[PDB]
Amino acid sequence: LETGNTVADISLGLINFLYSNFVPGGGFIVGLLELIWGFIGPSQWDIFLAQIEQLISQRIEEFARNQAISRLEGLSNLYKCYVRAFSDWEKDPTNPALRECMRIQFNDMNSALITAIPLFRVQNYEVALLSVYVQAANLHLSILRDVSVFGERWGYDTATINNRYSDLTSLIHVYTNHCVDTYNQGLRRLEGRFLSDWIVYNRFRRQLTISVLDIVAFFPNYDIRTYPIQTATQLTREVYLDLPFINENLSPAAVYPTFSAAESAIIRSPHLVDFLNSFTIYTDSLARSAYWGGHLVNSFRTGTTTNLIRSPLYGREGNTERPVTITASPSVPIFRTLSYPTGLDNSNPVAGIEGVEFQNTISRSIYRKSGPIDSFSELPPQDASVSPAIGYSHRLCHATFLERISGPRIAGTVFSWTHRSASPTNEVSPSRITQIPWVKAHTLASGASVIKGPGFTGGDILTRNSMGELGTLRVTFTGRLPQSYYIRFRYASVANRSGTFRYSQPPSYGISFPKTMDAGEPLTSRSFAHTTLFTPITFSRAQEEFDLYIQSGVYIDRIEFIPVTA
Repeated sequence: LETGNTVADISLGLINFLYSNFVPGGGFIVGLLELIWGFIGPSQWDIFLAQIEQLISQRIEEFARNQAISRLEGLSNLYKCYVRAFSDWEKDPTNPALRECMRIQFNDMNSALITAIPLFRVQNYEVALLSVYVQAANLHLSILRDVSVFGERWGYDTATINNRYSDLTSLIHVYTNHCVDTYNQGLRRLEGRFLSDWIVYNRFRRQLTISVLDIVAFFPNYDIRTYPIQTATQLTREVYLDLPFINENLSPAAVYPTFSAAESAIIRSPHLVDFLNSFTIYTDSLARSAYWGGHLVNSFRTGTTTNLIRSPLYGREGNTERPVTITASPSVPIFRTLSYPTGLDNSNPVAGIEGVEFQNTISRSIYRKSGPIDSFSELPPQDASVSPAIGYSHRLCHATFLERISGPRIAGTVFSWTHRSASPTNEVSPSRITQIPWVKAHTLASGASVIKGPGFTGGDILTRNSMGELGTLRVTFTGRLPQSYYIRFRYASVANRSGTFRYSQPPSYGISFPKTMDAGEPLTSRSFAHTTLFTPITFSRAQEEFDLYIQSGVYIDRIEFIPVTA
């Protein structure tokens, strides 16, 4: 019985927790132990390394490799002691002896992490180590936040607490930049000329978006000065499954599409987040082999279910069987596909999909027949202790199509998914600092473009080549009205720039974007900063519509709502 991606399983369980429980205290301290550091043994760390080693065709040098694994086992034992010292100290916090135990454990944990981290980026093996690096970096930022919140009650003096907060602040950027830089270099190494190369490249991007980049996106939340109450990051990136090939050694290379052809056909260029409303699937055939030969997609954007965007036609509109319609909705998403690729018979003349079962949270719909290629394998549910309809991690977003009519015939349907944290409603609650990426807007103003994100924000970003509007973003305030919030923007800027913030009522507000970078340098962790509107706004309608006008040279990542009280 096939196992599925155990690293994806562990990662998405961790992501679920980071989204739902990112708030200081023993619950978070025990959560990391229960989900990672008291759960993963050397057996499983081996798989972490090997999953990347197989993708890049490079085994970590053996001494460095066993050094990493035993170092991770060392951190597990230390973190067990740390959690134990915290549970103890929590019950009798004034006890000077318990306070000394925690100060000892923290000092031990921090030192072990300071020395272990470089062993997770050993020269020439940084990519293969990257998913264990991100786990150690995460643990490090978490205990540095721990001391920033509790260190005084543990008995640390003011200077060392300030020193650790300065460490947290610098290392958010250092760890972020290392993960993104290493990820980009791993991707570059997998660029090649042919479709066979694209398959590996596309798998790498999926597997490391989930096991590394998705965790990096939460790193800024560990800054308690910036996020003094609970906050949740939305992962808005699209992740893609595989082309419907069984044998992925596509030979000879000359008879198959190029790398650029596949990338350009399969990966949607940057856009506002959308959600599946329906597929219309057209069945075609070659002699007696029937397959998914083309389709339309109908999508809606966040908060606005009634304005559907119809895709251009993918593939051909065959008539071998009547068109089939597959539907989803905001609260009835499709969370699982079971695909039957034609290549399950080595003799079929088309590379494509003979059938798919779609499972939604209520019922099922089958295009032609069910198959064994299971979305749960690469995108497992974020909670396995509960039914799949309750515990899924991703919702079916879109489907693209690599078409080759001549040569070996290709009907390359590929499914794309959005993570559960990117809800189809931008909800703002007075008990959270709410983060809303601007790609969750529902209109894109003319002259505004969605551009590819750097890698650490969790999704794509907005900019303009000349001053003007981004587009309207819809919000629903939950709970008893009225509510008052400070507005804050995460942005990057090549110069001192400004903008204007509007909602559907007449008071508008100027926003400033002090320079964060130089024109022409790449976006890196420190290129993004926060800017705050210090006049709070009070809202009294549940549904609200926001606009942002910006000058050029500004990149917008997200808007944030900081409750004035509660």
